[PDB]
Amino acid sequence: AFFIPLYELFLTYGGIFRLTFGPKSFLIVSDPSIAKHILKDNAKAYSKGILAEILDFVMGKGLIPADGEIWRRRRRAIVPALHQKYVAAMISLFGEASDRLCQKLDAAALKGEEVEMESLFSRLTLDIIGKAVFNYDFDSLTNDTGVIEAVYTVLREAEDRSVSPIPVWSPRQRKVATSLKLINDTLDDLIATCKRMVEEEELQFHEEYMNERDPSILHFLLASGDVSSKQLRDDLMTMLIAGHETSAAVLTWTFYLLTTEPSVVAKLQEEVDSVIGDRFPTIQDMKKLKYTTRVMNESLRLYPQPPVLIRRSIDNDILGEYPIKRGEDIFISVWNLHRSPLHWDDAEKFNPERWPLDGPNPNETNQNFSYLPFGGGPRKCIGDMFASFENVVAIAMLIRRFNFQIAPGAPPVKMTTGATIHTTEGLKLTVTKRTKPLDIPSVPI
Ligand code: HEM
Ligand SMILES: CC1=C(/C=C/C(C)=C/C=C/C(C)=C/C=O)C(C)(C)CCC1
Repeated sequence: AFFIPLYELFLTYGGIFRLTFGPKSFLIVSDPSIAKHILKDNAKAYSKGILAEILDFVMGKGLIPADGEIWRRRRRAIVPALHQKYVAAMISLFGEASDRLCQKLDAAALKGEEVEMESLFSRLTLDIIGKAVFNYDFDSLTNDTGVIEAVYTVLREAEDRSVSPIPVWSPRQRKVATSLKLINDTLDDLIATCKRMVEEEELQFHEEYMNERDPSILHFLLASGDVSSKQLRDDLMTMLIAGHETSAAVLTWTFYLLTTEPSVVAKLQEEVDSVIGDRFPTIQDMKKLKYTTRVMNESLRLYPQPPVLIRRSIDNDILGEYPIKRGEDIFISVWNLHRSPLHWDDAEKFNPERWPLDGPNPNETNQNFSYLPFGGGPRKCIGDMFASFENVVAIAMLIRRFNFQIAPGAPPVKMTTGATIHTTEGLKLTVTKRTKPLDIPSVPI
């Protein structure tokens, strides 16, 4: 909840102030022009600062905590893997995995059982990202394994390291090392298997390269003639963490928000029934699911993942009107930017159509850095199309099949400090079926 007090301090003291706690301090930036200066116009004057001390233990030299030449080299190598053909193929994976979740919800609906949606969404996004990135099937939606428990142990340690530098106003360290070893060994097995597959395949590599039997990013990188084993594992681990935690929270907060506005749910149900019905969405459906897209856009506005971006000055600069030297630890409050009453009409209202339904999708450019769901400038998210489609698919397929409501007596929904916005106790919902089992599958065109 660290960003919550920063909001009211922003209202009183403005778009840049120094939050001091004893002999240390952070600069808190909530001004879109200043954010644009740091993230895009003058990014060369900034490092990821504290972000690296948080994530280094698991991401190593991966893209998110990296800076300098190793960042530039790996960025140029990895971005080509997320080409249009790859993203189009991942939409099939999104639908298959979302359908496996629907089967779980359908079983609960038939028994009248309530469901805790945050944990289910975490399993869904873990299953998707493991397959998309390095061709592994966690199947966390169905089972628990030592590999799955290792990932969540590592995730929890990353959460602990995120809260550690933040002011408030062994045996675990051995379990972490064991979990890291199991995941690294697991990745090593996949890398070895994939190299064998690359050596035996007959496919000329091109800019749209994709082996249809193994379309993972790991396979693209290996067939491209890419670096060391440590570096490749770090690259994969970074994308695993990034693509799991973010969308798990986006889906959680999207369905929380849906319970707050029945008229939005009605309009969403109308679109999904009309556009996809019971179908697995395709790439063509991504442009037609316009209201679903806006619901996702508005969820990311109200609950950004992460709610803050972290930088450190490595040179002199000017922020707003204020000169700074190198060494300033800076938190850009995406939360404040997204909820600023100066730049948003009825900023606290869940209103998917605050951007025209038939107009351009909102991004950091056309919102002039008052909206930054995927960051901006050279360090902008590389999975932004991937994740946007992933969440549209999950939302649409679930809303097609079920009605969701806050469960009676459910624990309150409150936020926590972390890399992403988790709830305190989950999102406990009742789930009822919208369609009949004996109805013929409906395929609209
Ligand atoms: C809703 C889902 C997601 C959200 C909200 C999100 C958000 C972000 C943000 C805000 C940044 C910029 C961080 C900074 O500037 O310090 C970022 C970077 C990054 N994200 Fe995403 N992300 C999502 C999903 C994904 C996925 C699915 C992948 C990979 C398949 C991914 C991989 C990355 C990588 C590698 C970077 C580092 C880029 C660089 O520094 O060159 N993310 N993400
Ligand atoms: C950059 C990045 C990530 C890490 C964020 C972290 C580590 C945030 C720390 C936030 C703090 C300290 C908030 C305090 O209120 C993710 C979510 C892994 C993936 C998407 C982009």
